[PDB]
Amino acid sequence: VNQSETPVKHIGKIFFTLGGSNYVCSGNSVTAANKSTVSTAGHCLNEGPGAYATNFIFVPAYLNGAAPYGKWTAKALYAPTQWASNGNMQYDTAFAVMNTLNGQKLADVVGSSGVQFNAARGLSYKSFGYPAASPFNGESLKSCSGTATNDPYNPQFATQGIPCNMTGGSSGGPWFIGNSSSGYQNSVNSYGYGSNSSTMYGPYWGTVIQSTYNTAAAS
Repeated sequence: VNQSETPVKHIGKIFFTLGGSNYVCSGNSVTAANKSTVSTAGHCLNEGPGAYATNFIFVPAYLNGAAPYGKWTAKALYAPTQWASNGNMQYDTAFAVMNTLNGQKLADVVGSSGVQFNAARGLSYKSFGYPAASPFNGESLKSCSGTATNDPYNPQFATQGIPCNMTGGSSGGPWFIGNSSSGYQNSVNSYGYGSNSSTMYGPYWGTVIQSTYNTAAAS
């Protein structure tokens, strides 16, 4: 089901510069030893393949321009080799590590979601994001939910899809196992077929993405 959502402390909108151009995405504060880690799509912080983003801003609980917990700047960005070197959609997930803001670590201010890797295929999910393309305008949190199924057409990426109306800008937004934003994150919004596709696909969170998380979370 597609719905409007009140802001969630740990879920945020991303504003970034990549390859010299300005874009938006969505992301999520995830549990990590550094208390500074944000999950998103690889394509939200790296050309895939190519350079990393030159500026990356995370705004937790963004609503209509408001930044109730401030604007957070990335100090480092981590994507798997398969993304950064090959642009492989199978591995379209990455993790940003944020600078402190006013002497505070992100997770201490907004909390964080637990993560899961190497889980079952075909789980049920609720996905969140800040869709920014018609009929949406990027200003507010939205969600989709459903049971994950395989990509019937391009199954070569091991991705999974759920019914969803979220558009460009929702990329990188978290997939939570179950029906709540309080759950474990286990994928991100990655792609759809066309600008207003009725299915959202997210990559399988396996060992490669886990390894990227592990390095980011300590950094």
